[PDB]
Amino acid sequence: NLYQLWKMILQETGKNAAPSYGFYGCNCGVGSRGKPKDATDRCCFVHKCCYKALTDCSPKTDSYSYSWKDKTIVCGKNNPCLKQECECDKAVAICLRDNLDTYNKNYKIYPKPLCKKADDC
Repeated sequence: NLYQLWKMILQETGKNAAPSYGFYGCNCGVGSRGKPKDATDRCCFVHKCCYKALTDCSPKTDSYSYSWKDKTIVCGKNNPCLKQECECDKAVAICLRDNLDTYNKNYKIYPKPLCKKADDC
C-alpha cells in the first residue's frame, strides 16, 4: 500500500516521500507518466510502468508484508500480485536513493500538465 511505499522511500532515501517526491518531475507521485526530467524522475517512470502489472491488487490500498533488515529491504510472504507490488516499491526506493546526488529541488513541485507525453511502457 501507499504507507509501505512511503516508508521504504523514507528508509532508503532519508526523505519524507510526500513533500519530497509527491509532485516531483513528470512522473513522481501524483498524476500520470511523462518524459522524465532526470534520473530521480526516471525511477518514478519505471515504477508507474511496474504498477501496470498489478492485475488483481491495488498498490494504493492493499497491504503487503516486507522487512527492513540492516539497511536492507526484503519482500515477505505475499500472494503473487502483492509480491509484484512490493518488488515495484522496493525498486523505486532503491532507485531514488541511488541518484541522490542528482535530485533537483527545482523539480520538487513540477507543473506536470506541461510534461512531454510518456513513452510506452
